[PDB]
Amino acid sequence: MPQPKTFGELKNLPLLNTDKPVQALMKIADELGEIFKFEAPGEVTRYLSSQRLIKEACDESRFDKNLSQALKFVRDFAGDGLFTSWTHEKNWKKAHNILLPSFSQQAMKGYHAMMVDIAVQLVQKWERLNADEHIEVPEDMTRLTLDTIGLCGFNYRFNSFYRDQPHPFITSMVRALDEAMNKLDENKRQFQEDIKVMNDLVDKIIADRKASDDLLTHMLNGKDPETGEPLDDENIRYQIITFLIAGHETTSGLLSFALYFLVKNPHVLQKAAEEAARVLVDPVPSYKQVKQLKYVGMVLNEALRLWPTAPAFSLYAKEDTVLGGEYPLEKGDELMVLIPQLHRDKTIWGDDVEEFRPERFENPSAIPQHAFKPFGNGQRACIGQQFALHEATLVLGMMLKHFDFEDHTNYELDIKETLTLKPEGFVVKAKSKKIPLGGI
Ligand code: HEM
Repeated sequence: MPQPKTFGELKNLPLLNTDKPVQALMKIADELGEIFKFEAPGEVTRYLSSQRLIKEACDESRFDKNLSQALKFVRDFAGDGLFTSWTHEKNWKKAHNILLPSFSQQAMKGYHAMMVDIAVQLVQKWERLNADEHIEVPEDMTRLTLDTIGLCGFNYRFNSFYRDQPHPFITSMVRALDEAMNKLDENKRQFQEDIKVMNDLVDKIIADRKASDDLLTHMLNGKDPETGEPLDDENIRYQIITFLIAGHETTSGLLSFALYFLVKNPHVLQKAAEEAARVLVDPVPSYKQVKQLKYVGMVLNEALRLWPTAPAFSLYAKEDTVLGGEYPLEKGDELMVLIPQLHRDKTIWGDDVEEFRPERFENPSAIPQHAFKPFGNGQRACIGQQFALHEATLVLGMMLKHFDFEDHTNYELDIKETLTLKPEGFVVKAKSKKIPLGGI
C-alpha cells in the first residue's frame, strides 16, 4: 500500500498542516491512486478513491461508520445526536427510528410552506438591492439555510435577513464549530459558554413547547417502535443542534457551488432558467412545482459530483476482512472515503470528469451503485437528504425565475475548508426580471 511523505514521529501529519487538507488529499490521491495509508501520532487510516474499493467499503455487513476525530470534537456540543453517535449506541437507533419518516420525501410537503417563507425573504432581499450593489453568495445562502432549519426544525426565527450580526445562537454555534475544527486557553472559556448559549436557547424552546407539525413537534410526539420509548428532552436538544450543524453549511455550500457553476456555464444557466420560467408559474412555488424542476435537480447533483460539500466520511472494519482481494484489514481498522475523488473516477464517469455537465444525471438509475455518494452510505447516510435537495431545488429554481446573474468580478474559485466546502469570496450581481413574487 502506497503512503505519502512521513516526518519521523510526526508521520504524515504535517501534510495536513494547511488550510485546504482535502484538496491536498486529492492531489495525493492523484499521485498514489485508489488507496493510500495515512498516519498521525496515535492514528492510522486508509484513503479510498475508487468506486471499486468504495463499493466494498459501503457493505454494511463488513464496515460501519466511524467517529473521526472531527466528529468527536463536534460531539462536545452535538452530544449523542444522530450525526455524532455510534451506530450501536441506544440513542442512535432510537432517534433514527423516530425521525426517519419525518425526513421522507412525503414529509417535505409539511415543511414546504416554511421553506418558502425563508426563500421569499432571500429573493426579496435581492429584489431590493440598488444598482450599485452585489451579492455575497455563500453568506446569503448560509443566512437562508440557518433560518430554514431553525424554522422547520423548532419553529424559531433567527431573522438573519434583518441583521448583519447574526442572532447570538448562530454566533455561538459558528464559533463552537470553528473551535472544534481548529483543534484538529481563552478558547476554552469561550467554547464552554458558546455551548451554554446553545443549550440555554434550545432547552428553553423545548420547555416552552411543553405548555405544529415542525420537527420538534414530531420529536415530542414520537415513540420508538422497538422500545416504545420517546426521546428525552436532552437528546431532543442535541438533535436540534445537530440538524443545524450538519445541515446549514453543507446545504449553503451546495447552493453556492451550483450558482458558481451556472454563471461559469451560461448555456446550462439558460437551460436551467428556461425550466424555472416554464415550471414556476405562480408567485409562490408549490411543493408539486418544485418536484417538476428536473433539470434544476440535475444541476444540483452535478454540483455535488464535483464538490460534495461534506467531502469525506470515515468507516471501520467490523471484523477481519480483505479489501478488494489485496488489502487485509483487521477489526477496527479505519477507512476514509474521499468523495470528490470517487466522483472523478474516470472508469465510471468517462474522461471529462472535470466538466460541469448536468446531463450526466438525465437517467439516474443508469449510475452504478456506490458511484455517487455526496450523502454518505447506508443506514448512516444523511437523514436530511430530501430536506436539503428540496430546499436547494426550490431556492435555485426561484433564483433562476426572478433574476439574471452576472459574474461581475470574473470570480476565481477558491475553496475554503472547515467541516465542509464553500466557494469563499464568491460574489455576483443579480438583475431582476421584475416578476411578481407573492403572498405565501
Ligand atoms: C447538501 C447538503 C448535505 C450534504 C451534502 C450532507 C452530507 C452528509 C453526509 C456525507 C453524512 C454522513 C456523515 C458520516 O458518514 O460521518 C450526513 C449525515 C447526516 N446529516 Fe446530512 N448533509 C446535507 C444536509 C443535511 C441537512 C439539511 C440535514 C438536516 C436538516 C442533515 C442532517 C444529517 C444528520 C442528522 C446526519 C447523521 C445521520 C445518521 O447517521 O443517522 N444533513 N450528511
